[PDB]
Amino acid sequence: ADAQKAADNKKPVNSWTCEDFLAVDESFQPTAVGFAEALNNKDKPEDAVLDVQGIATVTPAIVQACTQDKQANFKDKVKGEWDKIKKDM
Amino acid sequence: ADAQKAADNKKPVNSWTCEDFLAVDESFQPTAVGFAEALNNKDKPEDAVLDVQGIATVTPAIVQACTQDKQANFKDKVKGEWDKIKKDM
Repeated sequence: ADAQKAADNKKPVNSWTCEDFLAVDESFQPTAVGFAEALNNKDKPEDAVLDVQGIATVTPAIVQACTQDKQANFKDKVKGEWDKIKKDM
Repeated sequence: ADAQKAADNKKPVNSWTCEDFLAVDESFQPTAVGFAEALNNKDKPEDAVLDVQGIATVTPAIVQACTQDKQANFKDKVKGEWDKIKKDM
């Protein structure tokens, strides 16, 4: 859809900085991390059962972390926050 | 994530019911439509920028509709509200 963020397909989740994560409401920021990872772990929704606890644990990570660095690169924020959650051990 | 929706015989969004759409929090209710209709329109997130305005339009439809008809299959209910949104015109 076009009446959001900037435009349909012009600043996508593999082409723009973390400032574009703060354009989205709290209602759909968990969906913003959702789409970038959902499409990364299956091609079609025949294997979609949702990843609720993952999304709900990771929501307060990218939400803050994209305000910590608006100029941070695409996808590296979801990777870096998942690393802070698991890989930090 | 381990603490959520562990599968039995594979019961994805194409089998999963609206009664359990009420069990996930309001913060992540749009994430479920963002894991069905998100995948089916493409393959990968390389061109995605979220369907935010579409998801925000379609959320209050499915949120009420999953209480109206708890026993519906979720993939049929997202189609049902998309029809009532678009096809009704």
